[PDB]
Amino acid sequence: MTILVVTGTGTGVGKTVVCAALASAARQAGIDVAVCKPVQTGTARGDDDLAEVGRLAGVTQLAGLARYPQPMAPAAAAEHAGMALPARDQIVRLIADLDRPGRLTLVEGAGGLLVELAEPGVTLRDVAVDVAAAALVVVTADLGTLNHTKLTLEALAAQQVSCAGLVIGSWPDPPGLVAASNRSALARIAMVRAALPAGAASLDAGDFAAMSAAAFDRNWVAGLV
Amino acid sequence: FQSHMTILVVTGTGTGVGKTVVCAALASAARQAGIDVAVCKPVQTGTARGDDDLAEVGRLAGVTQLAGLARYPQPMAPAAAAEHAGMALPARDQIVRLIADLDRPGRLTLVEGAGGLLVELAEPGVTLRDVAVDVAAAALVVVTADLGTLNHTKLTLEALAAQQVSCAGLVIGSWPDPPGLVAASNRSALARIAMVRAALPAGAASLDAGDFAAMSAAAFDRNWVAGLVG
Repeated sequence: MTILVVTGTGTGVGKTVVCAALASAARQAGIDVAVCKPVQTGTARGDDDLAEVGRLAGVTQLAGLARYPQPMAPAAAAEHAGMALPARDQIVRLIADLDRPGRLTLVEGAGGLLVELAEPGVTLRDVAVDVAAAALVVVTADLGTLNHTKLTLEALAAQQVSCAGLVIGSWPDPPGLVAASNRSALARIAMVRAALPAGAASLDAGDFAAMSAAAFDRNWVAGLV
Repeated sequence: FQSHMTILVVTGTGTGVGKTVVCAALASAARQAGIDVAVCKPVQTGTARGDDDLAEVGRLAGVTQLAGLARYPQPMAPAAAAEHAGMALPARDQIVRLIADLDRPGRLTLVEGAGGLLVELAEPGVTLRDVAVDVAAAALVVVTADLGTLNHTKLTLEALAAQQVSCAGLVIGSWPDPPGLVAASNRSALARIAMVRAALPAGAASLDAGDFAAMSAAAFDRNWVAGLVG
């Protein structure tokens, strides 16, 4: 199976744009791509990560199971809604069914590696275990990232889910002393697959695809599948 | 009677969750309960930008027993700040010695970290978690009520448990008035994974010596504070 979960060390690290960027680089390397966002939150304020991926990367196989108005973690959103999260089997089977030869399937999380994604108490980490996915970790270059990154890497190793690398979701211009130091330090604890230029989220599709093709190592991307 | 001190390491789930004001608030509450409090800060970065958590704690809580060790000018991770200055990180032993020298019967010693549990504090790869194991400390974790808090807190709690460092509980470092939906929901969720010791009023850091003292006494359960040292 060729499945990556995509998970972020915090809110607003640029998780969705990383999914779009990897999706774009993979499509340009001639690889078929599906993206799954089992649970979407914050729809009241207009959130729809699957649409963002479609627009930015041209991905057409875009799968989801539930959408909640509240900008809360899934469990909290569902609780406020009075409506349970999806079942564990729903998520795992959805993903397993997307999986095809020559196809890269990306699973975008909601709320972090360790929060409940499905009933009862099932996390993105658990889903990763069930479908033998490695995890691509989206990080900032800001103060605090080394701690969050190490914490996440420990949590992944705790259940023997492979780390497929880090992506810095937003690389500042100009970087600065902290970002520059963090990027070297991040590279000492794991492979940095890409650092997406700040503001990439605003690009048109064509500019986005050019950025994405440049951001990732093409041998790495092709090797995934 | 406890013939040695109680040690708590005070760690945050991320940057700027209010660890220092929490140390001061606990210190102030414990002092008002008749407990002698020391506060220790093994590694202080950002000194060239005026950062001094020990000085801040003394200001806020009137704590006199303030123990420092390494100070680095640049406001970055210890390892980077030390390298920038052509300085070394301290050794594990130096940190453990700084703490152990504070031992008095029935003292409460608060060991304030530098920027998250797994931040490297000593070479090679020695963290606040390691120090906590060395001195048999429990860990008090400082959290936000903001979106992202549940993952951060769970990551921190898991890492504590991995090396058998007990969680002394959670402190919400800044609690808004009034709480929005998200903050209120997050507080309920946080209380389900661990004991929430306090939620300090937003703006606590700017309170008077007198007002901060009153805030601190009201913020913690007096039974919990009183039980910390036997």
